[PDB]
Amino acid sequence: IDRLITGRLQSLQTYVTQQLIRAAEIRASANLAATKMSECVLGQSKRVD
Amino acid sequence: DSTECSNLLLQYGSFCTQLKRALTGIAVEQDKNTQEVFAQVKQIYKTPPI
Amino acid sequence: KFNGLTVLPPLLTDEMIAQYTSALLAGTITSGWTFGAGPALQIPFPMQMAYRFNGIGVTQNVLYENQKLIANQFNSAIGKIQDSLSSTP
Amino acid sequence: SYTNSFTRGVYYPDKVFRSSVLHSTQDLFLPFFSNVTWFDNPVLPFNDGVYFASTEKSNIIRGWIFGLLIVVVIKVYVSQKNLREFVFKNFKIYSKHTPILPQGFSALEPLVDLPIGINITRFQTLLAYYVGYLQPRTFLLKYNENGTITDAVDCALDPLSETKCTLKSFTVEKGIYQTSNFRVQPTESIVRFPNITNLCPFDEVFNATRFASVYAWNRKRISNCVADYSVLYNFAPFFAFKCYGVSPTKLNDLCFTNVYADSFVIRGNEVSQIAPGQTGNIADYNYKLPDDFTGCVIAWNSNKLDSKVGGNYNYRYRLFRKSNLKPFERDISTEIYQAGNKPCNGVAGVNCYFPLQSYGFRPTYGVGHQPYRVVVLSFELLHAPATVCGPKKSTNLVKNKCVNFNFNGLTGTGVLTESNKKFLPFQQFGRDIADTTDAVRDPQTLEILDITPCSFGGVSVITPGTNTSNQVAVLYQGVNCTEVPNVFQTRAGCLIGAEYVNNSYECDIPIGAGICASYQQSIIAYTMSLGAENSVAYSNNSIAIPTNFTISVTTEILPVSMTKTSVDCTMYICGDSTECSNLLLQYGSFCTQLKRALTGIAVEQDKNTQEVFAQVKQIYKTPPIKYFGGFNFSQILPDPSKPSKRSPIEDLLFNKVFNGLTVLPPLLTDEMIAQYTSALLAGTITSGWTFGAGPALQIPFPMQMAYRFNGIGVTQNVLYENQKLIANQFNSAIGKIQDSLSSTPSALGKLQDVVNHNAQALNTLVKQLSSKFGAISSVLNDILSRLDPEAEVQIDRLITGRLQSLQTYVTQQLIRAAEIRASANLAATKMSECVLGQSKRVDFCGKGYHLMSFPQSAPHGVVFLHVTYVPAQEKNFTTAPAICHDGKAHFPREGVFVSNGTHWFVTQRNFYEPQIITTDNTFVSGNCDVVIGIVNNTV
Amino acid sequence: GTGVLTESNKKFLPFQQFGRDIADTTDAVRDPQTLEILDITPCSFGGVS
Amino acid sequence: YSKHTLPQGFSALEPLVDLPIGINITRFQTL
Ligand SMILES: *[C@@H]1O[C@H](CO)[C@@H](O)[C@H](O)[C@H]1NC(C)=O
Repeated sequence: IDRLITGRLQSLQTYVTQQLIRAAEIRASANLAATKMSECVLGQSKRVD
Repeated sequence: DSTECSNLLLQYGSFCTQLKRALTGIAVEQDKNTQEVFAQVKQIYKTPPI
Repeated sequence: KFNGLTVLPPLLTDEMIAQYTSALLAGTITSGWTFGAGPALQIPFPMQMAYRFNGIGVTQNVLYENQKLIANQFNSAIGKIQDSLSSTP
Repeated sequence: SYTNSFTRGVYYPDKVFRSSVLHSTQDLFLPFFSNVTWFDNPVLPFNDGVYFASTEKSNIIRGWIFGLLIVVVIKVYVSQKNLREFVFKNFKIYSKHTPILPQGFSALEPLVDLPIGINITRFQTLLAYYVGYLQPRTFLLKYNENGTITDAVDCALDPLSETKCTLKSFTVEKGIYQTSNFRVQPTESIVRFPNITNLCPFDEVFNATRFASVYAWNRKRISNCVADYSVLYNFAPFFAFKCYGVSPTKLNDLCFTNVYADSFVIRGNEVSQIAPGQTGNIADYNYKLPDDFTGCVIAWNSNKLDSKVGGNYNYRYRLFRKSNLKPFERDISTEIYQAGNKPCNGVAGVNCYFPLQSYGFRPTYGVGHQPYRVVVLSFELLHAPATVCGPKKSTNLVKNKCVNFNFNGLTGTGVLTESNKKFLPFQQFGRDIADTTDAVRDPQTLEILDITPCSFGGVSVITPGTNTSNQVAVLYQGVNCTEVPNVFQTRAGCLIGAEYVNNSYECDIPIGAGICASYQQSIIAYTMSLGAENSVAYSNNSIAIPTNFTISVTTEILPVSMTKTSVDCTMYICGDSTECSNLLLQYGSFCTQLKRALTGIAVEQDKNTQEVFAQVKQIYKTPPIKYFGGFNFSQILPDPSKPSKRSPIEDLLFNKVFNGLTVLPPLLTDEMIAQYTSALLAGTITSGWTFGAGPALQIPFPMQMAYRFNGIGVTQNVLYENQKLIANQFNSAIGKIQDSLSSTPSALGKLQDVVNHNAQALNTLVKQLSSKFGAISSVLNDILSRLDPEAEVQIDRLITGRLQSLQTYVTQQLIRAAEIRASANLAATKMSECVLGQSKRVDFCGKGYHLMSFPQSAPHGVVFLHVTYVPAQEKNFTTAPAICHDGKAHFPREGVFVSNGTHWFVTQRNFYEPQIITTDNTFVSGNCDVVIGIVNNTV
Repeated sequence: GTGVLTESNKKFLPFQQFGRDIADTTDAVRDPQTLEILDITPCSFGGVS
Repeated sequence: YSKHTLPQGFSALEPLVDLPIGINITRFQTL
């Protein structure tokens, strides 16, 4: 039974670790959409591209 | 569906709590992420009838 | 649903996420840059645009003098967006 | 009678002196607020432990008799207003005596402990007395400085009590917490097997008009058939029924590949001979069973059915055989036997004999000589799949209720329900994507029934705050309200304890799916309000221009660094043990890589700190006389008496925020981080944008602003014309920030979060040391002491678990450092584009039009005070895009045409400064006809 | 254990033989002969650069 | 397994019968 638990606990840790890395990519895009909402939607940007 | 497995699992202890706190933080951020993108408005404005 | 795996619902409903976009879209049409830096102050939309041309180096004479053409090129451009997406790239 | 025990029955759990700590112990304790019989001395039970107590004034109760006797002796071993409380667990005798069941907390000191060595189940008091029963519970216990258990919380008594144990505190802040999980429990157990009988033909062998004679004992092979052995057992009149191979009741559930039913008729005396390893005439020459034979032998009298008055002479037995017969072997030969020489032919004689002499059967013959037909079932197993496998009776299917279900070999627990799926005739079970059984066909009725998971989910407790109230509301996430055992249903789940209110407000504790909760004397739930509606007066010709404004100081806290930690993996994984260190070296690479990753995190923390603060080149200083146009920076500039140059706002921010494991100090001291801030502040005050772009030039502060006004589209005249109003609006705004950050919100939440996250991670790391990981014990010394080669394997188990604990820590710190690098990267961009220049990025450096910003050093980050210009006091006017004079459009070089009803004026956009229209402010470009909205005026 | 024994200001209750800090590490022992609390502190360890 | 319908078509064969012979067979013949 312990062997199954060690594998299952590792699989949950790999999922949680991967979701934290994926959450950081979405946090960066949410942060750019928040900057784009303020400087494109709420004002005209002079930044290029 | 196994009480026998559950008794053995408690020996690790911190593993289940750490996973739930980590997943709970991801969940709260997902809500903060959508309130920074779209709650940039203090009041709900409406377009005119014509 | 699953072996312990649940999907917790988003706090902001798709209708609430869609009235935020509508207010963001009506403060912009009615006032302009104004609703983000203080109380939202009204200006006619052809006028908000004349200020946005003045702010990219072109001058105000160009929008009033080409208002219908800029408005029609603008309307036609908005139409293709749905068609390109519906056709699907 | 019955009484309620109020927080009574707590005892010191062990002899450890723990000081000023809240420690959670899982042990047998009296459930808080339980039932306590009251008194009179009947004998009572001792199921586990008893909280006997005896309120008394005259010492009338003098002993407890347990079966041990205590009266002063404790024999079984002999030893040396009232409220005598005595917990007993088997036989520790924790006890306390207090002068006054009363409502108070009195932990029981373990005054007496005894090595009795016996089992006690009952007891009596030798003579008010109250008896309560101890039950396994988890309790969080609060020790004071003197090591005494002042207070405790039971984690099953209430939803709040579980929340307090989860947070390991006696105080809970307002919010939704996931205390535990909810599971519906199976109501019953259903076993089902196929309806088809597949009846074996035992009927045609056990009873038939005629039976086989012993010499040709008949054998019938029985297979591919279910059989009910108990049908033979129920009558129970058999002379024998002895089952040598296995128990008679046990036969039905067993599976055997083939059962061989051999039937013969033998006289009563010889029924005993047909047994494994039995020797006699009919068990030697004819049918013989081996020592290893497995089967059940059944026999019954038959004087009427078989015997006849004339004399039945049609059964015949083998009385002379030359050679003994091997087990389960039959010989049908009539070959004359003849022990002896003189060749006897096929014709019998002096020693030659028919080897098949005759049984004579008659009715008058006494029991033991009358015919007793017998069967010798011989169940057997072969490597091929067994067929002869009797089925269980089965139980009626229960539908729509969670049940434990076993069908044709498939075991699962679920709610059985009707299914519209049509399985192909061969198909039995159905399986969804992810390989889970999701359908089944009942073996007896051949109909498709779905299998659905029993309700399960999360229990989250909505608390207004222990300080505000002890009332709580519970959300069962993803459960229909019908299955939970006022009550409301949301897409989040079923909410109990909160009543829905139609009126809408701002969110307090988010519940989910659009619905929030709060505390009114009660707890109300509602649809969150995104905000108050505000239709703008959109129109073809109408403008709004701001006639006055506000100077607003706003505060943003951005983290810039995290704690530099260093771990000695040998001290953490092993620690003062020579043998463990050798085993750790076997992997070798892990320790250096863990140390290298942690060194990289630490060096980055210094770069993160010096990319934000070290933006100035020389240490700028402020002038002796601080008159800056009336602007008062005393709140921002350094004060010498304070804990360094720490300013008064910096002083408030600073006040408001092992074993293997170290902390390395930051290279830049808090005093240097304050000197860097002072130089960044000193140049901005007496130079402006200049210090960042080259040599730091000088302009007076009233003249640095008026050039920060020009950036936001406001003419210079506004600051020079209205200097003192702006200076006081600025001084008051700076004054409120000390008060607003003073305690109004969790301002320094972002910086305190970083301290909290790091501490919780180190605490998990130290606690993970306690986990066994499946070895005999966590302590290395004990594993080494208990075992001799055997110990090395168990130590290896701990090293693997502890290395995984350290590996998880470094991986999490690398992910945490990435967020601090991103915060340090934005903090560095805010220093350059705000402190060292004025940003035109919208809502980058303050909400409003940026005028300036000031850096303040908080403990592990920076706080920026962003001065911004907010327009105010709007008035509405009429706007025409161009004013037509002399047939020429006259748009204005900078300004918006506006009208006070009759007169027409050009105005600055963000301030109402009306001016008459003349060619200097107006540019002519075109003809009157093309423009739409042109008005007629003189310029 | 290996450690440094020092005089203690802690007042152990009469039945309490040992003391533990947060993290459950023995921090104090009441000496058996004189019934007086003697603290335990680990000997010096640190990084060398 | 068997089916009744060489054509270029796909027809999976349902399990007609399973026999508990328990003996190895390495040769086939037809009548
Ligand atoms: C024969 O045996 C079967 C099984 O015990 C029993 O049910 C049945 O009644 C018997 N029939 C006769 C004719 O003895």
